Amino acid sequence: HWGYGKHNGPEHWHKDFPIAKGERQSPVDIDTHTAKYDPSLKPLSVSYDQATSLRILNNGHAFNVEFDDSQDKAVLKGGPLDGTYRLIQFHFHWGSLDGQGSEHTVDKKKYAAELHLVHWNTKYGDFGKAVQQPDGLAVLGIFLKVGSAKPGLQKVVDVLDSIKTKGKSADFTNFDPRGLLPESLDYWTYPGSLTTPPLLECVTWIVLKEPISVSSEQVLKFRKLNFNGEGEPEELMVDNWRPAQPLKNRQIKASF
Ligand SMILES: CN[C@H]1C[C@H](C)S(=O)(=O)c2sc(S(N)(=O)=O)cc21
Ligand code: MMC
Ligand SMILES: [Zn+2]
Repeated sequence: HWGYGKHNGPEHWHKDFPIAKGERQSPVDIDTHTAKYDPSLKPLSVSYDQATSLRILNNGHAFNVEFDDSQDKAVLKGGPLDGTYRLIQFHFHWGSLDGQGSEHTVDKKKYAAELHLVHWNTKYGDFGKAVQQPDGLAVLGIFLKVGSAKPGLQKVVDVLDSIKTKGKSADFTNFDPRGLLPESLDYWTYPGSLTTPPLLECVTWIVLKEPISVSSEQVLKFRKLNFNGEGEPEELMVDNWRPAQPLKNRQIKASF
C-alpha cells in the first residue's frame, strides 16, 4: 500500500489512484509574480474559540489531531468560500532536514513542515458526502520554519511519545488551534486535491502567506515518529510530503 518510500512513494501512486495525473492536483509551487491579486476576495473568518479536540492518532503517514464536528464549533468561512466549513482534523507534513518538508513551495522555496487544517462543507451534511463534491473541502495550509519556539505547539509535541507507531492514539482534549495561527491572515488560494491517496479533487486550498516559527527541537520530535506499527522494523516518519504537481491552467489568486 502507498507510502513515501522508494517502492511505494508519490511517483508510484498513479497505478492505484489514476487521478494522480489529473487536472487539479496539489501541491503546486506558488509563483508570487504570476499569482493574481484579486480585490473581490473577502477576508478569512476563522472562528475556533468553541473548538473541541478529542484525539491524536498516528495513522502510518502523519499524526492527526481530530475534532468534534457534529455541530458548528470550529468553522472557517469568508475568503474564497461560499458557506461554512467545519474543522474535522489537522496534521503536518515534515522533512528529514530543515530545508525540505512543506508540500506547497513559494518561488520554489521549501519550508521545514506544513500544517493542514482540514474542513468540510456543511451543506453536504457529512464528510463522506463532501468528498463527492468539487467544493466539498477547504484546507488551510500554514508553513513552518525553524526559529523561535511556538508555545502553542508544545502540547502536541509532548504527547508524541504516546503515539510513536502506526495505529496508536491518545486522548487529546481542550487543545486550542488558535495557538498555531500566524499574525496575518493574508493568503493565496487555488482549486486542488488531497495530497495523499485517494487524491480526490475536492479541495479549495487556502495557503497563508506568513509562516509560523517552531524551534529546532520542536521539529526534531516529529522526526522520532514511526511509519511502522509496533514490533515491526523501525522506519522513521520523515519526508511524508508530495512533490509539487503541474498547475495546468489553474490560476492562483492572492488576497494581497
Ligand atoms: C489519508 N489522508 C487523506 C484522507 C483523509 C480522510 S482526509 O480527506 O481528511 C485528508 S486531508 C489530506 S491533505 N494532505 O490534502 O490535507 C489528506 C487526507
Ligand atoms: C469532485 Hg470531489
Ligand atoms: Zn496534508
